[PDB]
Amino acid sequence: SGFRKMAFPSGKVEGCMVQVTCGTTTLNGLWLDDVVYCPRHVICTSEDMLNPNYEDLLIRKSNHNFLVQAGNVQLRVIGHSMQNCVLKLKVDTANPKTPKYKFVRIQPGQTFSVLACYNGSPSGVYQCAMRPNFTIKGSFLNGSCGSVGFNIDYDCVSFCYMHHMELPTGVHAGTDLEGNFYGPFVDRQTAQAAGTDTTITVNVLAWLYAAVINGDRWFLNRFTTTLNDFNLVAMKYNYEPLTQDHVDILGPLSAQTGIAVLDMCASLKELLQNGMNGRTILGSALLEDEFTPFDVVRQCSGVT
Amino acid sequence: SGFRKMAFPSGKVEGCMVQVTCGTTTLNGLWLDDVVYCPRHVICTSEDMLNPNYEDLLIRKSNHNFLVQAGNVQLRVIGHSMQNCVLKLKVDTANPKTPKYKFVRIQPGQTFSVLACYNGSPSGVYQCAMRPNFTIKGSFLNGSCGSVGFNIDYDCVSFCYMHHMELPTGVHAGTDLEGNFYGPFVDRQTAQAAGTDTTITVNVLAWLYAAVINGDRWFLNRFTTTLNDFNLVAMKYNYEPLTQDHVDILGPLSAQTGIAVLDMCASLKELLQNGMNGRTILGSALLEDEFTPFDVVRQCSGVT
Repeated sequence: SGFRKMAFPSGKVEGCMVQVTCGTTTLNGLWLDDVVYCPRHVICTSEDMLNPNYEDLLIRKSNHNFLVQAGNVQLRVIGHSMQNCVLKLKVDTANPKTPKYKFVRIQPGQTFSVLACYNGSPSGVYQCAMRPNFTIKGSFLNGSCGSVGFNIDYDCVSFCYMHHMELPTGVHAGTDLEGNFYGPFVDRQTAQAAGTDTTITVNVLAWLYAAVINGDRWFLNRFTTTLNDFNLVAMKYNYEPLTQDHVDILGPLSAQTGIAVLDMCASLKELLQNGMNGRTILGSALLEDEFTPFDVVRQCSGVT
Repeated sequence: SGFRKMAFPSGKVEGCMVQVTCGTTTLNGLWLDDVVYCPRHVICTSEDMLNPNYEDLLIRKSNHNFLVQAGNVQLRVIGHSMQNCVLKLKVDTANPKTPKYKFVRIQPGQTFSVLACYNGSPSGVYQCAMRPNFTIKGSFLNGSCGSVGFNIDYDCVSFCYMHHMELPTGVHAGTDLEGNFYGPFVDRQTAQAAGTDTTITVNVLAWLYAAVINGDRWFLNRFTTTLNDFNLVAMKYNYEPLTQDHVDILGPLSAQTGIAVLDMCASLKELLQNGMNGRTILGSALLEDEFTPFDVVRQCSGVT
């Protein structure tokens, strides 16, 4: 029993973190096989970030300008290239701690763990979600760029995020491991505003199923709804429209608890319309949306 | 910017997790040097847990009855002993992945990370706190016993908790690594009820300082209070009495933000008396108490 915001064990990713310095800028790199991946803005000064021409700035850099250090040991850079917004630094040594891995580009609504690092050293791990506006709400200070987001399936790490910037509103933006930003964000210090931070409806429903499994059931009611009626309420409250695909994804949780998906939607509709009246669900006073249906099944069954 | 519930990187602890089986019971063990630590209730059946005589049950066990497996490799047990509620299984091989470590017994109010495991395999990591009633609010299913709680200071892991049981109310109880339970709990399936789950006042204040540092300041007001006046309100709301020691511990956060501790107490007093009026602080709709002042400084400064 119990339900917590859980991150994946970070060991496999800790073994991949290195420090990358170019000139006066130091950030984190990810060392997989004989390649180190890092944000291309490691080649920028704070001044360059205002309007950087990355191809032009990169012409002034040679392999020996990229200082890569794994713990106390220096890595030899034998090649460098820019792929979208990431630099790939080829080193002469394969990381002996390279886990089985994949690079995946996640969809909004999906969760992942972040290993926040500074100077190539891990500081902490936390679980977050790709928001529908393509930002993440992380905890990143100066020096955290290059920290990565990932999911694990038994022994394979799927890297999905690399941290690049903080918007003036305190939210975070980054790329996948191919260097493509999530959403419309760019690696330039400009007016970049985030869109509506809508609530991930399917994740809130999954978390309500987790609450029922773990004993919190006060919000269950005598009502039902339809997908279209629920979506009229979802629109009003800036929740993502629920689709038949979301209903199908919630099938296993519905089967386990015996609560039909649309009945849980009616519970959620009442919670949106009436609030929680000073009560809590799984220790929260708001509707939590950063647990996917897969996260709920995984945590409730103890997948290793 | 940003403030998240962050756990320590779990790699150093992942390298210590093993599976321990005795008869039909399988749980987790912690392998440090040539000793494996695990809950003594690994020697019990579900029936034995009702009224176990551990010394008597242990007489029927020999070294070869304790099956210890680290990944796919079996460990040879050359001795066993019971220390309070933990068993220490001496093995013939020192764990090559033994980090620098200490065993510490934490005080209520202190936080730690838990690496939840099943069959000696890590499933997830999350941050929690020793509650004032000596329970923890974790996420533990059957098979999670022997999962540990820890803190890290640079390269030294301080182990503080080992999971042993779940009370009928869904909260968790366990021991330090010397086998002494936190609080009055016992390793017997009996009516064990938890006391009042009071709120850790000093941690709520530290989290309000984190909120100010990270931009959330709507709750700051024109008022001040005294330790005695604040404590009249703390008593009414089941909050721990604030002491001069707590005020002194908050000194660095007070110096950083320029907000006197007693002024923050007056903000907290207003929040307790009037609620949050549908507003949030650091993405929470309730007053968070599982970040210590040290956690706030650590996260806000990026300690690795």
